[PDB]
Amino acid sequence: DEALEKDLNDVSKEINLMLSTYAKLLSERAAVDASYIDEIDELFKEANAIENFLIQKREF
Amino acid sequence: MGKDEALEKDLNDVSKEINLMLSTYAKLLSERAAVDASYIDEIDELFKEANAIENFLIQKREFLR
Amino acid sequence: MGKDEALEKDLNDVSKEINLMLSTYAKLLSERAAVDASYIDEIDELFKEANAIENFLIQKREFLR
Amino acid sequence: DEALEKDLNDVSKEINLMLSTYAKLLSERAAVDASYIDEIDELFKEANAIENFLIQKREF
Repeated sequence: DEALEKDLNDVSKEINLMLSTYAKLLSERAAVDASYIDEIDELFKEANAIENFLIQKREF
Repeated sequence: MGKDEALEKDLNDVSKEINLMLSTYAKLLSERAAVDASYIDEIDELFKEANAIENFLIQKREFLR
Repeated sequence: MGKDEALEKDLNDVSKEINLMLSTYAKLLSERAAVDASYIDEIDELFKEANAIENFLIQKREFLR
Repeated sequence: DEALEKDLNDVSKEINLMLSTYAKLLSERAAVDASYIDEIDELFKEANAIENFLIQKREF
């Protein structure tokens, strides 16, 4: 029984490790997503500003 | 209208669709993060609940013997 | 019933809830991947559409001059 | 005009790079998620097997 209770406790320690590691991983992914969203938004605005300026020149 | 006017209007419609998809996906990601945090916390809580009951029983049986 | 019987039944209910949350989150992740692939492909397609129209106009104006 | 058209093209090349890098990043995240789901499922089954066995002994 002692051996199986230790085995049960060792598995629970492995589970606790996995859960907190994945929780931290999800925390890091959200920060990277936000950074990608900002960079693409900035690039899309740079391209759109050049496009709108050039379109205005051709029309006028 | 001319071919250039039509294509420039198509370009404006494409840029409007891109802007909409970007904000929609950005909002979608924010909803997932709130759901992810909720699921990870509840599952961790359940795992600790089960582990606490086990530790209680193991300790109680130890007093018994 | 005794305190041990009640706690063992609570343990079984906790394990059933854990199994349900795990499969629910696993299924949820699969739905997100299909949506992610769909959004990334459409946005990339829109960006190439706008870039193709730009390249066409740039080439057409080049013939004009 | 030539300078602005180059600037517009350079931004579009930066956008294309960002989109494909993020698409690959999402592809890698799904593979890691699947691996975490398998490991936790295995650990949860190991712990549940030990628990069910011990509960059966105490009852019987």
